[PDB]
Amino acid sequence: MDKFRVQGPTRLQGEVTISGAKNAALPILFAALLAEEPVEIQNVPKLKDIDTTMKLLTQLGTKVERXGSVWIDASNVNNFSAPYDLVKTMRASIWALGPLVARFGQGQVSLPGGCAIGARPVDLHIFGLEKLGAEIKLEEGYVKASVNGRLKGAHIVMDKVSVGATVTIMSAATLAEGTTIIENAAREPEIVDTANFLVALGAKISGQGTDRITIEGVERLGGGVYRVLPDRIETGTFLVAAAISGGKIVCRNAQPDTLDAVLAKLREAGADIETGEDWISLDMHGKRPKAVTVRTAPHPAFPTAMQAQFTLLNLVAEGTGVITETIFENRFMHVPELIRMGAHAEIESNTVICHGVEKLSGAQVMATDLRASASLVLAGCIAEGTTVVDRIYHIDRGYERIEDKLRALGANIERVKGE
Amino acid sequence: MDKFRVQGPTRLQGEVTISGAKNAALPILFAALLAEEPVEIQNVPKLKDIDTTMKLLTQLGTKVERXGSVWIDASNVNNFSAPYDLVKTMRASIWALGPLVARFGQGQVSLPGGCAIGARPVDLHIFGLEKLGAEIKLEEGYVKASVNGRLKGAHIVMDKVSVGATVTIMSAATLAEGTTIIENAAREPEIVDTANFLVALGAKISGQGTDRITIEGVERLGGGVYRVLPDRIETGTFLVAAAISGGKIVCRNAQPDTLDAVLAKLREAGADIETGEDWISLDMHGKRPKAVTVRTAPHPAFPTAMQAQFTLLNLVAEGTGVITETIFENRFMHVPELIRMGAHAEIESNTVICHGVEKLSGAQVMATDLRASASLVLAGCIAEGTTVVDRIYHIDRGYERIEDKLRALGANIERVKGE
Amino acid sequence: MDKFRVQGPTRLQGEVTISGAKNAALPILFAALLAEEPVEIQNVPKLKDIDTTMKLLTQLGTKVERXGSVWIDASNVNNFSAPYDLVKTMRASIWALGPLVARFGQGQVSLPGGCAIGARPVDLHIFGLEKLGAEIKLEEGYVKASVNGRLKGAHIVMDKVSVGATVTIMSAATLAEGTTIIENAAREPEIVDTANFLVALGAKISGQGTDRITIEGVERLGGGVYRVLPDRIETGTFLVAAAISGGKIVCRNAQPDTLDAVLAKLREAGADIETGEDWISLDMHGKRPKAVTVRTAPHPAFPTAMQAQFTLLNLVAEGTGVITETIFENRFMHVPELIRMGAHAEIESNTVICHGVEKLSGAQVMATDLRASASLVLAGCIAEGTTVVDRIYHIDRGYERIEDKLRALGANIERVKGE
Amino acid sequence: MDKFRVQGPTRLQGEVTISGAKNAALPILFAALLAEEPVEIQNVPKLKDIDTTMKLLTQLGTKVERXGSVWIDASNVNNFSAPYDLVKTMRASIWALGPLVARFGQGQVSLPGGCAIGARPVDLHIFGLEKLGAEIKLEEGYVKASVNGRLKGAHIVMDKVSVGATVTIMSAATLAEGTTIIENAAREPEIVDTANFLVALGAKISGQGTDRITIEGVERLGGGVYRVLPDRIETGTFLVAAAISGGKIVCRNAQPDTLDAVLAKLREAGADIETGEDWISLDMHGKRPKAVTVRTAPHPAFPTAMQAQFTLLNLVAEGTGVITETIFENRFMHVPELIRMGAHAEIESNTVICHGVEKLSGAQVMATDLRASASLVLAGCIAEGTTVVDRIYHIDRGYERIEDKLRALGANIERVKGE
Ligand SMILES: CC(=O)N[C@H]1[C@@H](OP(=O)(O)OP(=O)(O)OC[C@H]2O[C@@H](n3ccc(=O)[nH]c3=O)[C@H](O)[C@@H]2O)O[C@H](CO)[C@@H](O)[C@@H]1O[C@@](C)(OP(=O)(O)O)C(=O)O
Ligand SMILES: CC(=O)N[C@H]1[C@@H](OP(=O)(O)OP(=O)(O)OC[C@H]2O[C@@H](n3ccc(=O)[nH]c3=O)[C@H](O)[C@@H]2O)O[C@H](CO)[C@@H](O)[C@@H]1O[C@@](C)(OP(=O)(O)O)C(=O)O
Ligand SMILES: CC(=O)N[C@H]1[C@@H](OP(=O)(O)OP(=O)(O)OC[C@H]2O[C@@H](n3ccc(=O)[nH]c3=O)[C@H](O)[C@@H]2O)O[C@H](CO)[C@@H](O)[C@@H]1O[C@@](C)(OP(=O)(O)O)C(=O)O
Ligand SMILES: CC(=O)N[C@H]1[C@@H](OP(=O)(O)OP(=O)(O)OC[C@H]2O[C@@H](n3ccc(=O)[nH]c3=O)[C@H](O)[C@@H]2O)O[C@H](CO)[C@@H](O)[C@@H]1O[C@@](C)(OP(=O)(O)O)C(=O)O
Repeated sequence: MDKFRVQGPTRLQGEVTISGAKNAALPILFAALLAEEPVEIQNVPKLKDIDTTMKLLTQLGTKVERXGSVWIDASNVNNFSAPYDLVKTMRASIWALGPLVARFGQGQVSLPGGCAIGARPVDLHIFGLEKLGAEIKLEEGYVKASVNGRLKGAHIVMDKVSVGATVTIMSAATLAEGTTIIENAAREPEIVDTANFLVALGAKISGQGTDRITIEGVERLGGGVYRVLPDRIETGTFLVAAAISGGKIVCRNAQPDTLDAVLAKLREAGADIETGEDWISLDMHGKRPKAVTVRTAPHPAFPTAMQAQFTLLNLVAEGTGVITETIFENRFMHVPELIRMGAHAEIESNTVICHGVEKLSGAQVMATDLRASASLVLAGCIAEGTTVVDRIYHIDRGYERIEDKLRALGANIERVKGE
Repeated sequence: MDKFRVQGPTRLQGEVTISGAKNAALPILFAALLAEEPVEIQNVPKLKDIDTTMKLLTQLGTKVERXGSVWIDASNVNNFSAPYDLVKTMRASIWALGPLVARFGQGQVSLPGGCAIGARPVDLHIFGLEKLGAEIKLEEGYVKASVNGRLKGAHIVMDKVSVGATVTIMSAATLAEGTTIIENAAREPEIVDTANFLVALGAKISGQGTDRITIEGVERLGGGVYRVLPDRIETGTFLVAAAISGGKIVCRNAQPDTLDAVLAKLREAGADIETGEDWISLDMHGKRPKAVTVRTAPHPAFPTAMQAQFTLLNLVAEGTGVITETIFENRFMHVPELIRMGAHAEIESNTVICHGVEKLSGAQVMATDLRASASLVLAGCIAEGTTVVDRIYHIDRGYERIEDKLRALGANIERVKGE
Repeated sequence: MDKFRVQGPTRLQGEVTISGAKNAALPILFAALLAEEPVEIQNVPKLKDIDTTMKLLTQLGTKVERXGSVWIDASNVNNFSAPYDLVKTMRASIWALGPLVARFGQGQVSLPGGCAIGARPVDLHIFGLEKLGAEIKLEEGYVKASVNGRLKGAHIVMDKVSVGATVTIMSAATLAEGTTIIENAAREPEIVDTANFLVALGAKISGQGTDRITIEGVERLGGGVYRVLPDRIETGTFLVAAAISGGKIVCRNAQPDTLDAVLAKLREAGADIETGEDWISLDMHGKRPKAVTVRTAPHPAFPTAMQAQFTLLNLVAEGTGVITETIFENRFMHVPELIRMGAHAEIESNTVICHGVEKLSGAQVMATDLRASASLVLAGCIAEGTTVVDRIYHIDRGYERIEDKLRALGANIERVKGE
Repeated sequence: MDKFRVQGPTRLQGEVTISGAKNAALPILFAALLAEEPVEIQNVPKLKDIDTTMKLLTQLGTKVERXGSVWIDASNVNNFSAPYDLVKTMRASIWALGPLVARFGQGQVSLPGGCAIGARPVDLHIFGLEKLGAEIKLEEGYVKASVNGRLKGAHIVMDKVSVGATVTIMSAATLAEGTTIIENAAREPEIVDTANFLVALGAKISGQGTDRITIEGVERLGGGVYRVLPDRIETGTFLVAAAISGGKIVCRNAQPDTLDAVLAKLREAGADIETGEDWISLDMHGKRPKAVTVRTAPHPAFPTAMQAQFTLLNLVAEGTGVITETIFENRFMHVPELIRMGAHAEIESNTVICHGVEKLSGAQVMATDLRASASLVLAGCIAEGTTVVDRIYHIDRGYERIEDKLRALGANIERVKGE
């Protein structure tokens, strides 16, 4: 069981180059199941989830190869089932159902169980496919979908904003007969990126980025080359790294317009931020951050994927900061761990009352999820002494070589064998 | 204390002509404070709040008068205060602060206290004006704002979706120096309508209806003629009137695209719905409605202003319906009253578990707010016997002659004076 | 519409004599319906609710007259109904159902609608009576109960702690055939007081004050004399009065053991508290209070009836105080009003985040409920300037001559007419 | 990674003998640290947590051994620290802090991190010890407590009901100087059992089982023999096993008075229940259960440790059942798993809306916690087909030979080796 041994305090500063967005690469890779011709997806980060996705695609009869890019050849797809033992390691595989049924008239994915940060039901995904004409049946833990011929475009109103469901529906609609309209669609940058990828394959889509997406089905999708956009969460994570350590940092290969909420909040915390066409710089000028108030919500509001990181910022900030999480029912698992490091906070329903302290104390903590693990690692960087973050495998799911990037910023970190 | 005596059951059917939107007319009337030339706002409903708004405007030195239209002449505004005894009757008067400060460099509105359905703080309004350069201070219960010279355009990220705050900021920005960008802006139809009104006066706005509104300030705004859009909540209310009484109805002067969520939910309840360019028809074919699940959220999702009405629908529907309110913390006040009429339901935090029953029994109930009062009146229409809805004054705030429109649909309703 | 005009700031200090408990007198007065012989209830406060109760009792055919005591002669009862017009002004009228059905085999009370602080359903009351053998129906807004012969003792497990329901069931069981056991009964001091009153009339009860109350029915109850215990909420209100004004006070005719939670919290806020057999003294030594964290819950925990008052204390305390209300869904109505006076707070679900300030500014505020009104009046006493609390009629419901008592403590207060 | 392979459907019926209470054995075992003479604790279940507790005790310099009983000789404790690697596997080890500091004037336990069902802070434990005079510092992830001489008795008001904190304080107080009074103490049967155990060692305690526990310290505690009471949760689990499979069962070595709430709810579901001095029988008469409504709360109300099991009951019951969890913020982890087996439900905040179905379908599910694992195993027993419950190690933490006991009731179950 790998772990990270971090020695602090160390001011994090310097430069870092942002990798491709994990949450854009994943939906785009599954969307590739729709491509009949050759496809090359560029700037794909090297993450555990990308490996799992490739393993799943390959089992479906896809030809997959990667490096900076991931080359996909769907053409000859002969299997249409996502095994239980595979989706249990990555629920994002639910995104295979849509393309499979839309292109091959059938598909079955193991119904994902609960996740650490929430139950994360997938009802809207199913509701959407059903509205497009698919017939779904649940048996042996497998959501089995089928349709006689092509799906039919439909006017679908989402009764809850879902990034995942928007992707599933939008993807399946590209090969549908007629026009589909998604009301109250998710506006996340990844949705826009997935949309443009589909359009590159020949799909006809408009409205991506707004709460109404219109898709006009076509007979088939070809192939092509598409470069994934920068990972805004990785970017926000490193900007926070500097903000909490009094450092200064410049993120290269960034996309500023995808972080208005985060940048605004960082400025409220006292950061000196400047942006360029493809870079963001943050300088704390050696100052301790000012406590801020946050409320997660669908894009363009403050993203829930940044909440754990900002919880940390508040826990070492000047004043009382309050964070309210409205997307996932169980995303405060990092709090009890940071408290072990000396933080002071109380959880009341879905909001954490933070009472910032001068300095944290190194201690043995346990990563519970992707963003929490990154938060605990950053905590170790600025804490006084040695911190051991157990279960860092979580971090390998969404951060490409974070160990190296952090070290290059002045961190004293070492990955060490488990047990 | 006026009351409504309703005798049922009576199947509501026929036609109704929708009046101008209450929530478009209000923000537009206050926006008129920016106009230097004469203004004519058409299709303005005759509601108690419109009277109060006119009173307030006149009290600021505006020349106001009305019929179907409301004619405004704010060329010589010579007062900049919205008195307590006035805003205590209509919290929407907070919308005067923005235009006053943007055009005259000053303004003071009584800080509104709590409302029945929620505390409804106005912090985002103030936060927005402050970001535009205004200096605000609260003294003696009055929110006093000032700015030397014009306001300056700014990039403002709304850490909460607010219809009111979006209106305040967007309105004040039209006369600001530079460009303003509102991130995570409210996308309600009224916002779009208010934006187009401002544009008609000469303002430069784009993005209305999306989560990013861009305003480029100008030196001054002129005058003109603008027709308010159809009231989608009145429309939804009457469509529900038919859906719960097994009737059929056609709403004239309607705007279908503003009700996707509502129409989708009505179909789920079993309604046969047809739409035209400016009309909507619903036929229940004498059927009892099927219970539905609702989750209120910012537009284009299911509107909280229709929640009470749908609570009623579920309470007389076949099955167990669940309604989750996410906009206002206390908007279930109608529930205890309907229970007096024989309804069955339990309130768990912010959601009501409904157990539909065949029929309701007439009884004495009390209106607690605008939408609840309309719900109780509809309940009386389909309940068995005589229902008395006390304090219907609430209904006069947002429904233009609902008594007449309902009667024309077959309702047995009478307005009883003094208690 | 009476109002209170308060001039501040003024230290509140001196002495006050606590009146009889409003919430002990009420259930005991209704319990008297069980008495076949004369009954004298001593130390009954002069409150609006006591008048309404006497009005209701008299209209049931009871002979009632009062001063310090309330003399009851329920030997004859010619009416077994509590009218809408009457219960709509006091939901506590529901307590008449139990005794009426237990002694006369029948009874009906108008089903109370919603209340300001919560829906306050009365299901457990009905559930309890039904378990004792009563048959209950809801027709035309009235809950009609009946039983052929006596009620039969039963083992009732309350699946929720309810003061009201415990009183209803315990009272009705005294005339039941057999033994009744109430599991998870409310342990409030008033329950104990009501129990001892019944025992004085000849009833056989044990366990009052614990979560298991055992009642052994008897054929009939006689009469007697019983003195109501001190009102712990009035006591807590005056102790808070001193704590927030840096003053000192001694409450006479108090019962310390009924306020462990409150006294503990006041000490946490920095109060110097001393207690005697029947008195409590609190001295702030001119100190500003320290913010505290509160979580309302059934007795002996912190009482929800003290919550509004402690919200005030936190709002003028040094630090960030957090209050969580778990008894009533909407009991933060005082918050928006105090904010008008300069307080700083945010409401997140069922908890208020308070940010204490040095001084409050006088302003026009509106009482929304009993405890809130008292809170707004105390606010006016310590605020800078003139405060006008509209609708103080609310305060007359549960505070006997609060004006006089506050004045005797140094308050500058006066009641004025004119809505 | 051990798993359970279950073949269904199978009616569970017959008899089972209840083991000693896990949650009474644990606090009593730690309480033994106070004993200067050898102690024999009888009827101790063979659970993983008992092993861990013995490991910890031994590691403190205690002589421990077991079979049906666990023999303890803590006469020579020479070590006072609970290590991270140990408490991370069982947070209940926090109960070592109290006795250690009360008897040896010092003690340090690793601050437990978050748990699956909730953050489970331990603040009240620390607050209590501090009130008794201990000085508590937090360093390196270790809560370190110390006191010069003996602790002093104090009047402690628990501003929240906590089983664990009540045990910690009550245990430490036995060796304190003076009298301690715990206000708003937990009333759980285990508290009563732990109290009587301490009294057996010579401690002076009264009030256990009520809101107020009074402890009068003594110089030292001796030794003795104490038999742990029956495990009410195990009992409830098997009663539910019968109730959901139409079977009949008799639990031997049971203690009925500890399950009033559960038995009442089972009757509401339609069970025919009879009780004896030390046994409980439940017969469903082949009847499918009726949906019920539950709201967890402190004893004697419906226990949260039975919530998962009752969620299952509702999911296969006739009707819509609603369960509201008020003790732990994340105890619905079994829901998503049961949904994989065909169950239908929605989670809204802290309550689950259940829509019972005829029969469940076997599938691969994952145990997430102790009670959830038992629920998934019972689900497998009544589901159609083969169910595989992964991670059943969870079940070994609180159920002694559940495999054997279930088999003896007609279950087709088998523990297949890792993987
Ligand atoms: C793969 C991917 O796109 N993941 C990201 C994606 O995930 P997801 O698609 O599940 O989001 P959704 O918008 O659909 O869910 C939002 C809310 O909607 C509910 N929901 C979702 C679908 C549905 O059918 N029904 C439903 O009720 C959720 O249970 C939740 O309460 O959107 C989230 C919100 O912006 C990110 O927070 C997440 O990232 C994380 C946690 O990734 P993870 O899944 O890998 O763990 C992250 O990296 O931070
Ligand atoms: C005047 C008018 O336009 N009113 C409509 C308008 O009202 P409002 O501007 O207050 O909505 P907001 O979007 O700003 O509020 C939404 C949420 O944001 C909070 N909020 C709002 C402003 C702020 O500074 N801070 C803040 O925390 C609210 O307290 C709430 O929790 O938008 C609501 C949502 O779509 C309608 O539900 C409402 O209609 C009602 C209730 O009208 P009412 O105000 O007249 O009573 C209705 O007719 O149903
Ligand atoms: C008359 C009297 O004894 N009133 C006091 C009494 O009132 P009540 O009996 O209604 O309390 P309950 O214990 O029954 O209510 C507690 C919780 O239980 C719910 N509840 C109650 C009864 C029931 O059948 N079902 C049910 O679901 C409530 O709706 C609430 O969510 O107990 C409350 C809690 O300690 C006091 O807060 C209240 O006092 C106030 C507000 O008086 P009020 O009734 O006059 O307005 C107060 O003076 O502060
Ligand atoms: C070891 C043991 O006695 N465990 C049982 C024991 O556990 P615990 O001591 O933690 O209960 P508490 O009463 O103290 O906690 C109740 C509530 O109080 C909070 N709490 C607790 C202590 C504190 O200092 N502060 C605080 O805020 C909790 O975080 C929770 O929100 O009481 C619970 C309630 O009756 C059982 O539900 C639990 O059983 C479970 C989950 O066992 P577990 O601890 O092994 O996981 C079970 O079902 O077996």
